[PDB]
Amino acid sequence: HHWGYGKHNGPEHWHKDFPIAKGERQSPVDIDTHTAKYDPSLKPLSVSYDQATSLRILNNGHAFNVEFDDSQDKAVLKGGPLDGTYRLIQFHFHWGSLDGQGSEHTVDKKKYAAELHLVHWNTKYGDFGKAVQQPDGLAVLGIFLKVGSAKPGLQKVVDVLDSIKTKGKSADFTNFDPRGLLPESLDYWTYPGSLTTPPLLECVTWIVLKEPISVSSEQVLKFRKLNFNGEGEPEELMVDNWRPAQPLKNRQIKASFK
Ligand SMILES: NS(=O)(=O)NCc1csc2ccccc12
Ligand SMILES: [Zn+2]
Repeated sequence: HHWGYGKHNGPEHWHKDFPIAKGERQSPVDIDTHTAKYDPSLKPLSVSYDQATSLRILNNGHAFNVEFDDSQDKAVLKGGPLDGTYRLIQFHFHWGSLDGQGSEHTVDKKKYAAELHLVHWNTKYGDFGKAVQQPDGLAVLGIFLKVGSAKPGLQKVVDVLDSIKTKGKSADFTNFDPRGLLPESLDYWTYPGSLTTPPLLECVTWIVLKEPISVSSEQVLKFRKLNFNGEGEPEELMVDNWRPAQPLKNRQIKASFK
């Protein structure tokens, strides 16, 4: 009986095994655009994914992860609210059963069809495991997805999902360039938060881009063909794998733009 997104093991149940679920800096949160304040101390955001090396894609029973080789200083995120260099380790998405829902963060309560999370760990900590024991160990770049025109840079991901339909399946996935998933603008909101899935560790500096990327209905429909279950088990479509907005508590969301 482990965590998931169903009625009996979903978000409202996680606190039992992970008490920090009711913590002081949980994610995601609703981004009240009028309450967010422009911050002049933020440095320009720098996303350097030119040397990124993807290795494989995996269905972990919650979402699918595109993992990268982070043994060297390649794909890195720095600047903005970040001090130092954060290295890309993997990315995944959260999506809904319908286009009207799916994202984790919301903007003035508006839910997008999906949300992309590019996960990075602070290199000052040596590795991902050590980073998640720190208050500033991680940086997650979140990007909203809306349904409209297709996103060319996403098709390669969409086309390999058939090979990892069920929990536990993985497939080689080299030479994928994550630059093809970024919107034109890097304007963003930032705040201190947590991982949105158990263990819900509060080690994240969130950077959520204001501009969403457009993906086609056909592309997101394929996300919804994935399974939460493993091979040979009853089919439970992988949809609505998002956690709802959590209490902002003692936090301020800062904007990189005016
Ligand atoms: N949705 S999320 O990125 O906030 N958390 C998802 C996640 C990324 S790396 C990692 C490692 C262990 C458990 C969960 C996770
Ligand atoms: Zn996520």
